[PDB]
Amino acid sequence: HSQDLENLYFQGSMNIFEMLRIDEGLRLKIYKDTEGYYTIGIGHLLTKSPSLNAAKSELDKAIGRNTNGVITKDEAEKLFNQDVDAAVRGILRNAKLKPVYDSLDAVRRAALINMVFQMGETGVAGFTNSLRMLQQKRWDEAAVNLAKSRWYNQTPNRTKRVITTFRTGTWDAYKNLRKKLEQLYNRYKDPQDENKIGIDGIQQFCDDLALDPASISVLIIAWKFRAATQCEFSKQEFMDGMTELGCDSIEKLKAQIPKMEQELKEPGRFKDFYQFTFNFAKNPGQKGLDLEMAIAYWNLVLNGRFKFLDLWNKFLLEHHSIPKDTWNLLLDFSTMIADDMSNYDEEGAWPVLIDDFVEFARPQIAGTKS
Ligand SMILES: Cc1ccc([C@H]2c3c(C)nn(-c4ccccc4)c3NC(=O)[C@H]2NC(=O)c2cccc(C)c2)cc1
Repeated sequence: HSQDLENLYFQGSMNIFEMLRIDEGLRLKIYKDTEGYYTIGIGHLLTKSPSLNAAKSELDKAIGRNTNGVITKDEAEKLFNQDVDAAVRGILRNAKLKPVYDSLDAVRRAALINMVFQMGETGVAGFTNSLRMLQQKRWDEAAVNLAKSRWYNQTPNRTKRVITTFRTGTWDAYKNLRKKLEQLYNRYKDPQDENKIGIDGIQQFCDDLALDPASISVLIIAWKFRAATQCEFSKQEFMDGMTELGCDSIEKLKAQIPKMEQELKEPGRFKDFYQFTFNFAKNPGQKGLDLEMAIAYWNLVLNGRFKFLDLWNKFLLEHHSIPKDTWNLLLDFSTMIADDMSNYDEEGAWPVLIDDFVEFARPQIAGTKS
């Protein structure tokens, strides 16, 4: 098959795909990008359709099998390589980019393609003076000039690596990044399971970030790392998260935490975080969340947000598992409910648990009015 990666085995193992895996990151399951559009792989837009089945249909045509929204890294590379071919075709019919592209060695061409993936042809073509420097092989001067750009300010760590690639014509920046992340991961990894960071590594991670392990900030990090389950941090999660956060160091991750916290001031992002917490907290082997665990995470994530949290605890501690829908709807309840619960709609198909809670809160609500 034309797309078989075996056709690239004559190349180096470092390539544009591995470069963008580092710089942009790789998603092997369909997800919604920034504009809400179904995407997979390295930034491969599947469709602007709101229909996930439409996205899966586009993915199956592109991959050539029934994927059900999940692909392998190799399949993602094949998708990416098609996108690279298209980007190269575009470069080559761009009067402003073709001269420099033709002039560049293969590694520096990858750096230019990286730029085109990030900012598009018109964006890259705006770098007239730096592109001339590159075309003249004035590498250090190009590097200096590119670093003065807004590009650098937007994505300093990626941009630094791309610039280094222009400067050196080598993959050093990517080798160095990979090694940095490997060596940081190795600081935290479970001595008995190379594939995860365990409790002790998470403790060390928190210590290195000067975070109380029981703080919401730690759960916020897990959320940004799309961690699957509490008390584990898989190698994939760690690497993917550091990539997506643009961090290759603990200092950089530390500087990112307030930005993740700031993201939560958006109710839509807080809802995402809130819903994330359910699957994260739940035992993988279980379909629902143990009430005791639910209470613990509710108190972490809803304290200060859910005005009846204290009554909710009292209610639940008198109760003798929580399904995802009930977890989710508690936030909806929290958002709509009047300070005295007078606007509860019993016919709103709330969980029975919430119906019962509204009934339970009656003595307290009556006492307060008294
Ligand atoms: C040292 C350490 C701190 C926190 C935890 C969990 C945990 C546990 C076991 N109770 N727990 C909690 C529950 C309610 C209130 C307060 C804390 C939490 N709060 C979460 O962030 C938990 N976070 C993770 O596992 C986890 C996974 C992947 C990446 C990252 C960065 C974290 C375990 C170990």
